[PDB]
Amino acid sequence: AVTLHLRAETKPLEARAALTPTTVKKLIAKGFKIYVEDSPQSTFNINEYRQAGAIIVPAGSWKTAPRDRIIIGLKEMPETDTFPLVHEHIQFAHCYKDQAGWQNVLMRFIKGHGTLYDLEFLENDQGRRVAAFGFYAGFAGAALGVRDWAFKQTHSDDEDLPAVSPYPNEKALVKDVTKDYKEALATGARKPTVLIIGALGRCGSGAIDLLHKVGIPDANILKWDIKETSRGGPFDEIPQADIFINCIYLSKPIAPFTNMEKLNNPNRRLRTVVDVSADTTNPHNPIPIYTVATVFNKPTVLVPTTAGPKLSVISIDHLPSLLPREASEFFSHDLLPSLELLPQRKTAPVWVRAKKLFDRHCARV
Ligand SMILES: [Cl-]
Repeated sequence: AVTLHLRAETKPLEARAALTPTTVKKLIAKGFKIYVEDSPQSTFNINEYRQAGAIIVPAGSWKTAPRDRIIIGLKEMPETDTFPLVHEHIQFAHCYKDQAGWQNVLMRFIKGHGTLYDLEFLENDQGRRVAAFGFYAGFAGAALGVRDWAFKQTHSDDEDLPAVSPYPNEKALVKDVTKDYKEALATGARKPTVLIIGALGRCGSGAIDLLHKVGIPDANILKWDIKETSRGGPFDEIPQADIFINCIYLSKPIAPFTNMEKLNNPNRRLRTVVDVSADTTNPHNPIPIYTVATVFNKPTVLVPTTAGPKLSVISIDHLPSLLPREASEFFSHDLLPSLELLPQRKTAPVWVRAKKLFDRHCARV
């Protein structure tokens, strides 16, 4: 009783998809019609979707598609786009936390009589999120953090970690990170110590999984969460570690985790910071040592220390897209039960809750 239309992503280098060929096949089995746009960015090719029974359509064709098709994507639509949104949309819209230009995003849905079901806010009957990317954010963050630390062992300070492509599968990711790590150890480098803030969550678990798989001793991983951070910063353990991975989004006017003063020290060991939570619009950033959101084509940015060894930050805001196939498979799978409830969305609590939130926020405009 439902037509879904998989929108081609346009955010630069975003390789994930909201529906995978496997989830498309499962949906067609439950009676759905599924259109899939031919996406040059997607880690999945159109042959895979055709074999799943998708009808292949051109990139950007959603914007003239019949009003009854549910348009599904992951990330935001072009900043340059300004036309009424007439469809029911399933997407991350990032317009419910007073983000810059949120009113203009909503005034497209309002003008067109469209609906937004925001992926970020889809919840079960116990208030738990139905599908989220945190594990693969941590996993990809750790992968880049280890390659950065490694690079600093094997290369001069006048070179930076090169552009990276998303890995086509986990085996590829692990092969790459492992090779760099083993080459770093072959320079005589001490095996790194890795401090994780938010170790117990999805992101933390992801980071920990990567670090084990690439052969970093677990005795070398300092696992911090609420128990430890509640003490209040700045923490000496951060500059003392080789690598620091943050999984916690915090914006309270509290003491920072570290700062430039603590980092400016010839005795600092810290080489690499991965802020998985990084958001350059954060008014009270607990890691105030960067102003840039780095990207896959330029994944690290120098921390402008005045003492100590070269320090870099990784602040990519779409880390799961470094392992787009696995990240999309797990996310789409977790989302599937709710997706299967779409025929009866006027009564299904998951979708009802989400429609009311859109209503609640449209009233705020
Ligand atoms: Cl193929």
